[PDB]
Amino acid sequence: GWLIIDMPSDRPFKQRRSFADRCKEVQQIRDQHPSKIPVIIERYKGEKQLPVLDKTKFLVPDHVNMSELVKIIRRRLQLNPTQAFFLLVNQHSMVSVSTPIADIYEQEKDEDGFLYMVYASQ
Repeated sequence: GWLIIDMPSDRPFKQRRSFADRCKEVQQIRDQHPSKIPVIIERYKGEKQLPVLDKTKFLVPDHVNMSELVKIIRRRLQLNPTQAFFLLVNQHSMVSVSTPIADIYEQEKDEDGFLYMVYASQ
Protein backbone atom coordinates (compact mmCIF):
# COMPACT_ATOMS: atom_id res chain seq x y z
CA GLY A 1 0.00 0.00 0.00
CA TRP A 2 2.84 2.40 -0.78
CA LEU A 3 2.20 5.91 -2.06
CA ILE A 4 5.30 7.00 -3.97
CA ILE A 5 6.10 10.67 -4.35
CA ASP A 6 7.61 12.02 -7.60
CA MET A 7 10.62 14.26 -7.20
CA PRO A 8 10.19 17.95 -8.04
CA SER A 9 11.44 19.30 -11.39
CA ASP A 10 12.93 22.73 -10.62
CA ARG A 11 15.42 21.79 -7.91
CA PRO A 12 18.84 23.52 -7.80
CA PHE A 13 21.67 22.27 -9.98
CA LYS A 14 23.72 21.27 -6.93
CA GLN A 15 20.89 19.05 -5.73
CA ARG A 16 20.42 17.44 -9.16
CA ARG A 17 23.89 16.38 -10.32
CA SER A 18 26.39 14.99 -7.84
CA PHE A 19 29.56 16.89 -7.00
CA ALA A 20 31.68 14.46 -9.00
CA ASP A 21 29.38 14.82 -12.00
CA ARG A 22 29.49 18.61 -11.80
CA CYS A 23 33.31 18.43 -11.56
CA LYS A 24 33.40 15.96 -14.47
CA GLU A 25 31.16 18.31 -16.44
CA VAL A 26 33.38 21.34 -15.86
CA GLN A 27 36.46 19.30 -16.69
CA GLN A 28 35.14 18.14 -20.06
CA ILE A 29 34.23 21.72 -21.02
CA ARG A 30 37.60 23.03 -19.80
CA ASP A 31 39.27 20.53 -22.09
CA GLN A 32 37.05 21.46 -25.08
CA HIS A 33 36.70 25.28 -24.76
CA PRO A 34 39.25 26.34 -22.12
CA SER A 35 38.52 30.04 -22.50
CA LYS A 36 34.77 29.61 -22.02
CA ILE A 37 33.26 30.16 -18.60
CA PRO A 38 30.71 27.62 -17.31
CA VAL A 39 27.95 29.49 -15.48
CA ILE A 40 24.86 28.28 -13.60
CA ILE A 41 22.09 30.86 -13.44
CA GLU A 42 19.21 29.88 -11.19
CA ARG A 43 16.26 31.72 -9.73
CA TYR A 44 16.80 33.19 -6.30
CA LYS A 45 15.93 30.90 -3.35
CA GLY A 46 12.62 32.48 -2.29
CA GLU A 47 11.74 34.63 -5.29
CA LYS A 48 8.05 34.60 -6.29
CA GLN A 49 7.60 37.36 -8.87
CA LEU A 50 10.05 36.18 -11.47
CA PRO A 51 9.65 33.06 -13.64
CA VAL A 52 12.00 30.10 -13.64
CA LEU A 53 13.91 29.94 -16.91
CA ASP A 54 14.38 26.52 -18.45
CA LYS A 55 18.01 27.03 -19.40
CA THR A 56 20.05 27.37 -16.24
CA LYS A 57 23.51 26.40 -17.66
CA PHE A 58 25.24 29.11 -19.70
CA LEU A 59 28.54 28.83 -21.58
CA VAL A 60 29.97 32.35 -21.57
CA PRO A 61 32.85 33.44 -23.73
CA ASP A 62 35.84 35.35 -22.49
CA HIS A 63 35.06 38.95 -23.16
CA VAL A 64 31.34 38.96 -22.40
CA ASN A 65 30.54 41.16 -19.46
CA MET A 66 27.71 41.08 -16.97
CA SER A 67 25.83 43.78 -18.86
CA GLU A 68 25.60 41.48 -21.92
CA LEU A 69 24.53 38.58 -19.65
CA VAL A 70 21.95 40.65 -17.83
CA LYS A 71 20.48 41.75 -21.16
CA ILE A 72 20.40 38.13 -22.31
CA ILE A 73 18.61 36.93 -19.16
CA ARG A 74 16.24 39.92 -19.20
CA ARG A 75 15.16 39.03 -22.71
CA ARG A 76 14.88 35.26 -22.09
CA LEU A 77 12.60 36.07 -19.14
CA GLN A 78 10.50 38.14 -21.55
CA LEU A 79 10.83 40.98 -19.04
CA ASN A 80 9.52 44.46 -19.28
CA PRO A 81 12.23 47.13 -19.59
CA THR A 82 10.98 48.74 -16.35
CA GLN A 83 10.99 45.58 -14.23
CA ALA A 84 14.09 45.54 -12.04
CA PHE A 85 16.38 42.54 -12.27
CA PHE A 86 19.61 41.85 -10.28
CA LEU A 87 22.04 39.13 -11.30
CA LEU A 88 24.14 38.31 -8.24
CA VAL A 89 27.31 36.28 -7.76
CA ASN A 90 27.92 33.97 -4.81
CA GLN A 91 24.47 34.33 -3.38
CA HIS A 92 24.33 38.04 -2.68
CA SER A 93 26.89 40.13 -4.52
CA MET A 94 26.09 42.51 -7.34
CA VAL A 95 28.83 42.85 -9.92
CA SER A 96 29.91 45.86 -11.80
CA VAL A 97 28.03 45.70 -15.08
CA SER A 98 31.32 46.49 -16.86
CA THR A 99 33.19 43.37 -15.65
CA PRO A 100 34.04 40.51 -18.08
CA ILE A 101 32.56 37.27 -16.81
CA ALA A 102 36.05 35.72 -17.01
CA ASP A 103 37.51 38.24 -14.56
CA ILE A 104 34.79 37.13 -12.11
CA TYR A 105 35.33 33.35 -12.61
CA GLU A 106 38.67 32.76 -10.94
CA GLN A 107 37.61 34.77 -7.87
CA GLU A 108 34.05 33.47 -7.56
CA LYS A 109 33.90 29.99 -9.05
CA ASP A 110 32.59 27.22 -6.86
CA GLU A 111 34.49 24.23 -5.58
CA ASP A 112 33.14 22.28 -8.51
CA GLY A 113 34.42 24.68 -11.18
CA PHE A 114 31.07 26.31 -12.06
CA LEU A 115 30.29 29.97 -11.52
CA TYR A 116 26.95 30.15 -9.69
CA MET A 117 24.64 33.13 -10.13
CA VAL A 118 21.08 33.83 -9.03
CA TYR A 119 18.62 36.44 -10.18
CA ALA A 120 16.10 38.37 -8.14
CA SER A 121 13.81 41.41 -7.63
CA GLN A 122 13.54 41.53 -3.78
